[PDB]
Amino acid sequence: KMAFTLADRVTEEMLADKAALVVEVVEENYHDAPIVGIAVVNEHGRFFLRPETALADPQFVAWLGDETKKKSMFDSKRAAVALKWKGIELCGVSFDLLLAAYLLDPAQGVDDVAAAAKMKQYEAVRPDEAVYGKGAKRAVPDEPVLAEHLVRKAAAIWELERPFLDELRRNEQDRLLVELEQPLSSILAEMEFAGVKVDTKRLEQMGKELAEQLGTVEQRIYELAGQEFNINSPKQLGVILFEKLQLPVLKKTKTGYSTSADVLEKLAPYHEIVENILHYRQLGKLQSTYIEGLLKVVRPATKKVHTIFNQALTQTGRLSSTEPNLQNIPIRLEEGRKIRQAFVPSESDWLIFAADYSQIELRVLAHIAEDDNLMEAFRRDLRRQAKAVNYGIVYGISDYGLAQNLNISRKEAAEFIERYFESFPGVKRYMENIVQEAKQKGYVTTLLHRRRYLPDITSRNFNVRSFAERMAMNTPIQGSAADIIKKAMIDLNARLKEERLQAHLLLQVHDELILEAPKEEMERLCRLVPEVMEQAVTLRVPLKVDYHYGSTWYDAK
DNA sequence: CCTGACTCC
DNA sequence: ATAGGAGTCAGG
Ligand SMILES: Nc1ccn([C@H]2C[C@H](O)[C@@H](COP(=O)(O)OP(=O)(O)OP(=O)(O)O)O2)c(=O)n1
Ligand SMILES: Nc1ccn([C@H]2C[C@H](O)[C@@H](COP(=O)(O)OP(=O)(O)OP(=O)(O)O)O2)c(=O)n1
Ligand SMILES: [Mn+2]
Repeated sequence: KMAFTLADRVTEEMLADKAALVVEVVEENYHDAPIVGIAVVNEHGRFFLRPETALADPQFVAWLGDETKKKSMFDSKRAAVALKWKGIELCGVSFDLLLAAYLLDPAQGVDDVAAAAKMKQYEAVRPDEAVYGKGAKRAVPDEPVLAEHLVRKAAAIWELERPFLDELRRNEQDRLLVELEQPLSSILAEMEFAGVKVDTKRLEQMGKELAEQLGTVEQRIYELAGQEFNINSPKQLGVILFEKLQLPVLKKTKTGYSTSADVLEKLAPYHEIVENILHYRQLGKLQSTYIEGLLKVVRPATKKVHTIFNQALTQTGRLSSTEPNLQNIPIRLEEGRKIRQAFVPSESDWLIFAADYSQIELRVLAHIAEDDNLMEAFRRDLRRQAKAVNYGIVYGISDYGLAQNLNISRKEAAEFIERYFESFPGVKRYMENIVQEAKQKGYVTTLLHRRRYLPDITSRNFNVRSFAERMAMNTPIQGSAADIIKKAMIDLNARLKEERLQAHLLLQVHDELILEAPKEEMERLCRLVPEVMEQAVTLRVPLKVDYHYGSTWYDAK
């Protein structure tokens, strides 16, 4: 039904200057993962190649690394990184079907070729899950079955390129793919493969001291409670707090009494056990996640951790970070912040450099809402609890939420919101207009033409409709800020390279960039990094970047 | 596997 | 009813 050559050796007709290429890595975490199969589709035909054969072939390897030999792929970053671990360089990726699908509509959650193919009623390819199976049942099938699947995926990519590119052009999103997301993919691949070095000696010492403190807090809690119980079970905790100790029930969820941090905080005037419990649950998360969980994913020989930045997941155009997540390392409490002392440069006499956008989404909003008062404050170039309120309000917090938030009266909360929109009447207008626009069009868009569809926005159900309306208010701002830092990464890399600096990116944290570099390059970076980030886009307001460097991530403040 | 914790932006 | 976007963990 689909002819292909199950090849024993690489031939010339496989090395054309345009091809759909499949380099199959079946493990979800592709760092140092096996490549199980290769497929090439071009004008000359369809081929399957065994990886041990192809990857040890000097012409095939040469062809992968040749930028002028153009490849169309699905999830090229997965392939590029897996190939780096195999010591092979991949260049010339001209079309990425995953990223194409993602821009057309991030809600499809497209995560295999079959799911992208569905968008264009192309069905001559199976889903990966159907071929490999699930969980403990997962496995690479017999070679002829595997070969047909990889070929069918290459065929699908080969025939789907033009239809996807055609639709992107119609949406005015083709430049967003080719000039932004695709180049970013290569940059992210570099960061992931580079990894971040960890001071395991220090992290393990922190872990030993944390275990002692946990024990102390745990016993204190039992004493206060008059009983032992599992503090980490909201159910058992609920019984202690609301049945044994008879504290007021302020909130319930579908499964029982709430013990959220917000609720516990409000119960502080009733019993001191709630403050101990909050402390215990912080310490316990530090241990389970940022000591134990982090140590489990350190590569022992190099002491490096290699995250995967998911570039086609969030509904707003942000990245996410997994296994481990390096975008949520503690910072707000000194006790947790000390985890950052364990993230260190990968070479001696190198340093960590961290730069952060000031008030990014408020500046973006000022530009898009063209609010004179707000654009004014930033032209005059004018706290953690305040920041949360600022963003709360512009993004549609209610009087109830703000009151519960600042533990103030609802009346007072409602007044505050009213005066906030008086200080910034353009913002208010922008938010009423953007909702009406979303209702009329069925989607909202960002500065660089990223899109999010909101089919729920005219629901008759109040809850459903309201959530969609708040997405209409937030997505263009959060998403526009995502566009800006992404452009900034691309320009920064180019500027680092031409100036032949050794500095390279390690992490992006939504509106921060983290690099490491030889100590000699700090003065140069102090100028180069903020300049490029600030000049990424030009808005009606200024972009402002704060920066710091130090011996460890902790000290880069 | 889901829920409800803690963590970040 | 009750700002938005994320991931990992232990418990059940
Ligand atoms: N074919 C296109 C055209 C534009 N864009 C994206 C990337 C551009 O940086 C952004 C802005 O496009 P232009 O500045 O070229 O056009 P406008 O100035 O008119 O912007 P807009 O159409 O949003 O008003 O939109 C795109 O992805 N593909
Ligand atoms: N509670 C929060 C925190 C952050 N963000 C979003 C908006 C922020 O602008 C962006 C970046 O987070 P920051 O903490 O860096 O916020 P700022 O850039 O506004 O402040 P700063 O000047 O301190 O960097 O993420 C948000 O929506 N809600
Ligand atoms: Mn910032």
